[PDB]
Order: sequence, then C-alpha cells, then structure tokens
Amino acid sequence: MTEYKLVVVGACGVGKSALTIQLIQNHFVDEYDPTIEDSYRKQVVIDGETCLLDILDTAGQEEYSAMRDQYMRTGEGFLCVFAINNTKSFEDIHHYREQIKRVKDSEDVPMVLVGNKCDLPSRTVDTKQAQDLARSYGIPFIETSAKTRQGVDDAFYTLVREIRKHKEK
Ligand SMILES: Nc1nc2c(ncn2[C@@H]2O[C@H](COP(=O)(O)OP(=O)(O)O)[C@@H](O)[C@H]2O)c(=O)[nH]1
Ligand SMILES: [Mg+2]
Repeated sequence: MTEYKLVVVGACGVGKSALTIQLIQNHFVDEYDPTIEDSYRKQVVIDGETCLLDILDTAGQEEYSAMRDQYMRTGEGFLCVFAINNTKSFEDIHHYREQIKRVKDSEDVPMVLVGNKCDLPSRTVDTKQAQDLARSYGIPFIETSAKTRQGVDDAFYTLVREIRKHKEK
C-alpha cells in the first residue's frame, strides 16, 4: 500500500510529540522527553485509501546536519507546528518553511500550518495572524489540541491530501 512520509517540525515545546502520539495511539501523553526523536507508523483509511503513515516526530538539532537534510529530502509532507500561546514558536515557522524548501531545493513542498494547544484560553497568536501566514504560503492552516484531539486527524489527513495534490502534477 502507499506510504506517506510525514515529518512534524516546530520549536521545542509546541506539542509535536503529543500530536504524533495522539494521532498514532489515540491518547494524550502530557510528558515526553523533549530530546527524543523517533518515527511512528499507523495504517489508516483516508478518503477510502488504505495507506501507511510513516511519521517522524522531530526534536531539532541532529548529531550531524546531514541527518536533518536526509529526513527533509525523504519526507514528502511537513506539519509546521507552533503553539498558540508561544509567539516565538510562531516566528520560528518562517525558519522551518525556508529550511525545508532550501534542503529539498523546491518551491512546491506539501505543508500544513498547525497552531496547537487550542484548548488553552491563553493565546498570543490570534487565528487571523496565523491565517495571514498560511495564506502567504498557500497552505492549509488548522488549529489543534493534542489534549482534546480537536483537529488532530484533520491536520495529518490534510497533509496527506496536500501530498496527493503535489503528486498529480
Ligand atoms: N494544554 C495542552 N498542552 C499541550 C498540548 N500539546 C502539548 N502540550 C504540552 O506541551 C508540552 C510540550 O509538549 P511536547 O509534545 O513535548 O512538545 P514537543 O517538544 O514539540 O515534542 C508538554 O507539557 C505537553 O503536555 C495541547 O494540545 N494542549
Ligand atoms: Mg517532542
């Protein structure tokens, strides 16, 4: 079956691991070492297609930069995650967007912008500001909560749909 290589990127603390574990295992893990980087797999049906999601939960700097370049080149779509209560993590999206395009040497890379922790009333990034950024990139924007599961399937399944649209060209 088709496998989709997804990569979850974003500043430390935004909820990359929590989102991935919620997607894969259907529970909220509120404490997971920020320095652990690992891949997870799940076989799902998306729009009638039985497929495999092969998801890299990134954790930032690698032993060697070649390891980062390798996962960006092999990755097919990227969840660019910020936390709605951390403005610096939102600003960091500019860096991730650029770095992925730079490594893949492509202006057309499937991505989805994810604003996580939307169960918290505490918010420094309003939806309008995040929509502005996603509009500038021409990518979807989804607010999520790894805690409540809101938006979680939508974020990952939308990324698969973005990969499909890229492939058909
Ligand atoms: N309230 C809330 N907390 C979250 C959410 N996602 C992650 N967290 C918390 O934010 C912190 C960092 O999450 P983690 O998954 O380790 O982020 P990572 O460094 O991006 O992998 C942890 O204390 C989690 O409990 C969420 O959707 N809502
Ligand atoms: Mg993590």
